[PDB]
Amino acid sequence: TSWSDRLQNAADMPANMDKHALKKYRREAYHRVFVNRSLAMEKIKCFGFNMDYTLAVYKSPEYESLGFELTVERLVSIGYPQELLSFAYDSTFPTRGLVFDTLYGNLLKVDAYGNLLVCAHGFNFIRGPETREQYPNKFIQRDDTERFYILNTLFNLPETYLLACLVDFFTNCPRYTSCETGFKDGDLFMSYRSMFQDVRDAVDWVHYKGSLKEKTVENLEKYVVKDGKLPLLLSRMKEVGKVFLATNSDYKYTDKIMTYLFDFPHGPKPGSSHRPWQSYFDLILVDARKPLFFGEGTVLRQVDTKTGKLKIGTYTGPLQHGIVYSGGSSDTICDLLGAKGKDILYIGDHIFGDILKSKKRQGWRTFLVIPELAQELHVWTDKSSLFEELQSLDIQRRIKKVTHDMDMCYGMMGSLFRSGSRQTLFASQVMRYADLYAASFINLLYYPFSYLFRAAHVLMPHES
Amino acid sequence: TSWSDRLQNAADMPANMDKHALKKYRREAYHRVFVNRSLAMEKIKCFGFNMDYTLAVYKSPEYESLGFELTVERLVSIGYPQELLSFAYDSTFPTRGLVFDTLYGNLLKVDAYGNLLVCAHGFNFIRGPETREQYPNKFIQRDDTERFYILNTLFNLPETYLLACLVDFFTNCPRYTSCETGFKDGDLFMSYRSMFQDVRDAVDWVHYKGSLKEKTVENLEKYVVKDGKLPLLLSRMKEVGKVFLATNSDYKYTDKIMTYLFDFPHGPKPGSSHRPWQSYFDLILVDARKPLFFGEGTVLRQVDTKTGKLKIGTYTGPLQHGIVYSGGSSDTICDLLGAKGKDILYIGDHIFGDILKSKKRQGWRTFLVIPELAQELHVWTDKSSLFEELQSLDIQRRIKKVTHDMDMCYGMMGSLFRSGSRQTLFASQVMRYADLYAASFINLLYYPFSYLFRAAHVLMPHES
Ligand SMILES: Nc1ncnc2c1ncn2[C@H]1C[C@H](O)[C@@H](COP(=O)(O)OP(=O)(O)OP(=O)(O)O)O1
Ligand SMILES: Nc1ncnc2c1ncn2[C@H]1C[C@H](O)[C@@H](COP(=O)(O)OP(=O)(O)OP(=O)(O)O)O1
Ligand SMILES: Nc1nc2c(ncn2[C@H]2C[C@H](O)[C@@H](COP(=O)(O)O)O2)c(=O)[nH]1
Ligand SMILES: Nc1nc2c(ncn2[C@H]2C[C@H](O)[C@@H](COP(=O)(O)O)O2)c(=O)[nH]1
Ligand SMILES: [Mg+2]
Ligand SMILES: [Mg+2]
Repeated sequence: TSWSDRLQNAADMPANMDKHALKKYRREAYHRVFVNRSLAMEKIKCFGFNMDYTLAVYKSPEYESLGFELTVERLVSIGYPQELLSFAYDSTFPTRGLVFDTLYGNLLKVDAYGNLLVCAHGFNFIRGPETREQYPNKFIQRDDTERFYILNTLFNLPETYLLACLVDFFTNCPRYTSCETGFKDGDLFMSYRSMFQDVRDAVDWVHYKGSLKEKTVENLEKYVVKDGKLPLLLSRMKEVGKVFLATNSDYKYTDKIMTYLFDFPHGPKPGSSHRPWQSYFDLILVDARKPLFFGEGTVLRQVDTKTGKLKIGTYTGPLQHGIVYSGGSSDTICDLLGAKGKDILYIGDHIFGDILKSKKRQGWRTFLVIPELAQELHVWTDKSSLFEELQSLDIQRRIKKVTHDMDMCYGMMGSLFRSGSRQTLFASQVMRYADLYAASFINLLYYPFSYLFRAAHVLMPHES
Repeated sequence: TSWSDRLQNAADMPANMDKHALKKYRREAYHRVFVNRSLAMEKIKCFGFNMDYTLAVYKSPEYESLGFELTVERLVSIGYPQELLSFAYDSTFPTRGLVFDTLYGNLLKVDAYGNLLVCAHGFNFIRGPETREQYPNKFIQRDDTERFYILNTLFNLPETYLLACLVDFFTNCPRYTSCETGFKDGDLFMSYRSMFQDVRDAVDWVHYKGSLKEKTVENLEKYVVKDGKLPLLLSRMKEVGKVFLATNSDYKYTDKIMTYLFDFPHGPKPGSSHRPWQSYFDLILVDARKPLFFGEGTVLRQVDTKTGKLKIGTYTGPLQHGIVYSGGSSDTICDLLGAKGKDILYIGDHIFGDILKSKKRQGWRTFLVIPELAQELHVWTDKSSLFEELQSLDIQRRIKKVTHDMDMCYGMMGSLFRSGSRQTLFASQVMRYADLYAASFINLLYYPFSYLFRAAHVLMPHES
């Protein structure tokens, strides 16, 4: 049962808001908010939200699998072979945060220094001495952005698997010859770089001009987690501060999804009149273009919410009731809400585009949603004896074995957070940039108005 | 008594190499090697060294003070006012790692997120509410390299102080009007940006075309720490692996300094024949141009060691005995010594240019020398009751007060590593990029051939 089954199981539960019951619920790791740096919640004046995979968590593996099908169909329609149509999305293969190496066609799991934790070519896991042929220092240059692509988001799960499927398919299909950097089909050379670009192009097309949005919206219950407790949290937040939405999505899609997310026969709590999703927000901003949004951004536009089209021209007016913005920058939000960065708590799922960039560019407080944490915690817990076993030994053939059995419990590409005793890049970046994090933003409901999340002070080795 | 007095006090001590005496010596914090990430010393095949402030540690405050005088003299000679001649270097003012803000003329001490720990305008320490005028979020954008300059190295101590002196001088001199971004002298506007550039230009000139090198070399005992134990360490290292020198300096200067560093009436140990500094190294490389050296570098050249001039053309030959190289890249060292990055331990003092760049670009193992650690440890120790006091309270007017008295013990710009319970950027970068660090590279002498430096494994908050 997937991480989104855990999420929907907690979603079906009404909030018991008794102060005693709240403190007890957040005992459980799954309902907890984790703290990388202290944050006094009473200093927070604006709560900002992302929509996709934050407010609207798409069900797994159904959504990934829809994405994978439409990308495949798109590749087959631009000329890829019909055999692609036999692929079927497999949730047990990809882990998030993998690096595609476009030179050699390998998916890599790396730590924060670019050290190789896992290397797969197709579905062939390259170990020890064999990786040293292509990675003589067992290390990649992360600044080489033209060669290495980091697959950060849950939207990238379908392509993570599809890249391995393609490399597996071309390797084992006798119509093609394998070379170091790609495949020969007679007088045609298909490099892993141009293959990767085709997949990326196809994924982009499916979101932009394909039928992914259409398919999702015509079966929202199949694809999107809905939670009665969402309006309750938002309404509570609106009593102590301001609430905003900043999404990379367009207004028409945002309105279909948000509408559905609020579609209960009540408002914040049972018995109360239902109210439009828009009333829960002081500022709604679509077509954000994060991370560019946290730099110069783009021109501020105003949505005509009646036609779903943009009005012509740059919006020069004040924040008015019922106005929906498009584009702009993070300075728009600050100026319009009278916030400085440390007043803002921004709640997002995109480690780079939401969390890293708002923290480093603007000094916003950050809350990272990690949907898979629901499952990762259940595995971390019922395999703690294995990690604790791995911990003891470090004072060797045994270390390699335990490490592998540990990781396998998570899937073929192992845990999101570590490979044995080595932390991944993703884990590193969570700790550095996410002040808070949790399986779901909803976990904030279980903490009182002005709670002080504490992390311990950090000492250097000479200071200890 | 300065950090370089501590260093020269340990330098005057002969090595007692009895295995028992070595383990006892490295008990003491000052003779210890500190560990950020585990490193098995038996896996290290090449030890690489930087020269300036690594092998050749310049005496404090005499060297900074020579640097400050010649920079001042240079500014006065290009047209700055004669009053500059009354400045006198003051070691109690600058701390290393400060950020000059060229827009407002402030020296800032920041954490890794760009949060302001300390702000000084001239010698006026701007506190609390007053900094919020110019830094409304009490935060700087570190990616704004055109505005913010990080003063990383001990070479930058003179200009750190000189920048504050100039801002103090122009503020209080009635011939000038102070504006937000600089000084008005009638029809002349001198911005803090162009003033900063003049200082930087002057410092560059003093190293490149001025008399700093000449002055240093004609009084080496006054300016440079010499240690009988240096040839002993190098010779021990040469028995288990290869040794290299990579310096940004030119050959003529490197030869004067290195010669002096080896000038003892013995070789590695008393009684042994003295041998030239060059025999201690498998590869000598000058005019390195770090950090560009850790990317594409420059053309590999060969020094004519007889004339101290470069031979004309690119060196295409093998590593031969007695050859001295100039320029090249870090790949030169690897190819010529048959190393991969994790085989190399590079020992440097430049957090960015030596340590951060070799780690992230090449995956070298790193050892950061921090000369001031000698003093910082003595203050950390005999003021541990103050920090421990500061630690307790965190469950407020008191916190501000303790923090200030704590920092004052270090100097006006406080500790290199923290301001109260907040770590600086420099501390952050040491922990992230320096696998090992110590007050001096010599501390390695106190650890056996194949020692395993251990750091504890890191857990995420959900993993604990
Ligand atoms: N998770 C990510 N997804 C996409 N791009 C990223 C991610 N993290 C960093 N980048 C960008 C930032 C840099 O422009 C580029 C080069 O990597 P690098 O210089 O190693 O980044 P970095 O500065 O964040 O490293 P570090 O984690 O040590 O601070 O990749
Ligand atoms: N100590 C330093 N001295 C000089 N330049 C530096 C130093 N540290 C980082 N830089 C450079 C690297 C970047 O090009 C530039 C912009 O800063 P920023 O993007 O915040 O760097 P960073 O990626 O190292 O941040 P972080 O420490 O969070 O990883 O400054
Ligand atoms: N074009 C394109 N759109 C993407 C890609 N990945 C996700 N999206 C779209 C899906 C959503 O409409 C939007 C999500 O952004 P946000 O999480 O800010 O609400 O981004 C991609 O790889 N290419
Ligand atoms: N031009 C110039 N040279 C500098 C500056 N700071 C230090 N140097 C020179 C002094 C030494 O000759 C050389 C030191 O580099 P290394 O520590 O790699 O051996 O750099 C500077 O700011 N400008
Ligand atoms: Mg999102
Ligand atoms: Mg140096």
